[PDB]
Amino acid sequence: ADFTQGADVSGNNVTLWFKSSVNTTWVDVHYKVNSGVQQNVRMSFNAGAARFEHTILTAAQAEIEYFFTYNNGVPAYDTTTFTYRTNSIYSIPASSIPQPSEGGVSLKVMNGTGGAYTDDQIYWGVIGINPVNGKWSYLDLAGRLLPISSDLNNAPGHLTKDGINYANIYHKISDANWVNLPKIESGRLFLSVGSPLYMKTFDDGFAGPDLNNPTDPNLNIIFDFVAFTVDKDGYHGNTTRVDQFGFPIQHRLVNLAGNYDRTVGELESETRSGLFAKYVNEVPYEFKSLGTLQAPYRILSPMKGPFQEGGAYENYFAGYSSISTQDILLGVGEASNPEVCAALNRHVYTEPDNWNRVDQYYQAAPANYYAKFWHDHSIDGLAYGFCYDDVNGQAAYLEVGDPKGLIVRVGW
Ligand SMILES: OC[C@H]1O[C@@H](O[C@@H]2[C@@H](O)[C@H](O[C@@H]3[C@@H](O)[C@H](O[C@@H]4[C@@H](O)[C@H](O[C@@H]5[C@@H](O)[C@H](O)O[C@H](CO)[C@H]5O)O[C@H](CO)[C@H]4O)O[C@H](CO)[C@H]3O)O[C@H](CO)[C@H]2O)[C@H](O)[C@@H](O)[C@@H]1O
Ligand SMILES: OC[C@H]1O[C@@H](O[C@@H]2[C@@H](O)[C@H](O[C@@H]3[C@@H](O)[C@H](O[C@@H]4[C@@H](O)[C@H](O)O[C@H](CO)[C@H]4O)O[C@H](CO)[C@H]3O)O[C@H](CO)[C@H]2O)[C@H](O)[C@@H](O)[C@@H]1O
Repeated sequence: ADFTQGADVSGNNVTLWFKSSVNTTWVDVHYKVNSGVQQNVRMSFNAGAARFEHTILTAAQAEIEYFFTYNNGVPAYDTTTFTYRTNSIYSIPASSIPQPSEGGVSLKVMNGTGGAYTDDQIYWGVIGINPVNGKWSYLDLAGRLLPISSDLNNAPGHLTKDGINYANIYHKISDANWVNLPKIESGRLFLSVGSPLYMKTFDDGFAGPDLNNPTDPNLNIIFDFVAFTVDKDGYHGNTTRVDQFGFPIQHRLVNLAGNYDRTVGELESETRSGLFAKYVNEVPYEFKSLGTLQAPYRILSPMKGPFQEGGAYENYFAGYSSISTQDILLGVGEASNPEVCAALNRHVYTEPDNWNRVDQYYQAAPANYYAKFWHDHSIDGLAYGFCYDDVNGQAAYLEVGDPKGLIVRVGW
C-alpha cells in the first residue's frame, strides 16, 4: 500500500501531499492544527507532480498532526499519524521523470534556494532556434516552441520596465513541474530570481543582457542561464561562468536506458554568499574587483572587468607569453586554437607535457584565477570557467544520446 508523503512549506503555507505507488484513485487527509477541530479533506490530484495535495493556509508556524485514508483498489487503508514540523538535486528519483515526447527531454526547473525565494518568485525562459523551420522561438508550458518577433515585445501580456516593452517569454517555477523540451538549436534556459529578465526579441533573434552597459535593464537583476542543444544525437548542455556568475546552479542529466545519471555545477554545499566572500579572499588582487563591481547581482568574468583592452590589467599576461591578455581570455586571435588558449589560461603553456595534467593547472601566475575559482567550488572540479575549459574534459558539460530528464536547480 506503499506511498510517500510530506509537508511542503511555501511562505506561510503548508501543502500536505501523498504519492501512492499503488492502485489509488482517492485520498482523504485528516489533520489537526495545534489540536483544533479535526479537518477532513478530500485531497486534489496534482497531475504534474503525480500526487495528491492539500494546501493549509497560514500554518507554517504551527504544529500539524495528520494521517491519510486512501484506497488501494476497492478497500481503504489508513496511514499512521505524521507530524509537522532533502531539497537536493539528487533527491529527485529517476523513476519520477516523465517520458519525454518527440525525441525531447523532460525539463524540471527546481527551487533550491533554501527559503530565499518561493517557487512563484523564480522565473525561467527557454529561447533558441527551432530546427523544424530555423525560426528563433521560445518555449511554452505545453512544450511548444513559439516563434519570437519584434511584435512580441508589444503583444498583450508583454513586460514593461521604465516605459519600455519587452517580450514576456518567462514562466515561474510554480507554473510547472515538468515541461517537454523538444529538439532545439543553441537553446538557452534563462533563470532569474525576484523578476523575469527584460530582453528585446526580434524577427531573427534577441538581445541579451549587456553587462558593459551602465543602463542595461538587467544590470540590477540576478540572473544566470544554462545552454543546451537537443538534436538527433541527444542532449548536449552545460552551465557556464564564461561571462558571469549569478547564483549556484546544478544541472542533472538522466537517460532513458537508466545507465546515465550525471550532475555538474556548483557544489550544493556552497552558498551564494559563501561564494562571494570566498571569491574576494581566494583570487589574487587583480581578479578581486570582478566580485565587487556588480555585486550583489553577479561576479563578472575578467574581460567584463579591468582585464579588458585599456583596463588596469590589460597586460596581466605580459611576461608569460607574447600572446595578448585579451586573446588569451577570449580564445581569439593568436589564442584561437583551443589547446593553446586552455594552456595559457591554466599557466601550463610553456610545459607541453603538462597541458593535460589537471594537478598542474593554475599553479603559478599569471593565470585565469577566476576560472580556477569555479573549478575549486564545483562538482567534480568541472566548470566552464573560460571559453575553452572543455579542453581535457574540464567543463561543466554533459551529453547523452537517449536523454530522459534534465533537472536544473537554482541554488542559494
Ligand atoms: O568566446 C569568446 C566569444 O564569446 C562570444 O559570446 C559567447 C557566445 O558565442 C556563446 O553562445 C553560445 C553558442 O556559441 C552555442 O552555439 C553552439 C555552438 O557553439 C556549437 O558548435 C560546435 C562547435 O563547438 C564545434 O567546434 O564544432 C561542432 C561541429 O558541428 C559544432 O557543433 O554548435 C552547437 C550546436 O548547434 C551550437 O548550439 O550555443 C549556446 C547556447 O546553446 C550559446 O551559449 O555563449 C557564450 C557564453 O554565454 C558567450 O560568451 C562573443 O560573441 C564573442 O565576441 C567572443 O569573442
Ligand atoms: O572564443 C572561443 C569560442 O568560444 C565560444 O563560446 C563557447 C561555446 O561555443 C560553447 O557552447 C557549447 C558548445 O560547445 C556545445 O557544442 C556541442 C558540441 O560540443 C558537440 O560536439 O556537438 C553538439 C551538437 O550535437 C553541440 O551541442 O553545445 C552547447 C549547448 O548548445 C554550447 O553551450 O559554450 C562555451 C561556454 O559558454 C562558450 O564559451 C564561441 O561560440 C566561439 O565562436 C568562439 O570561437
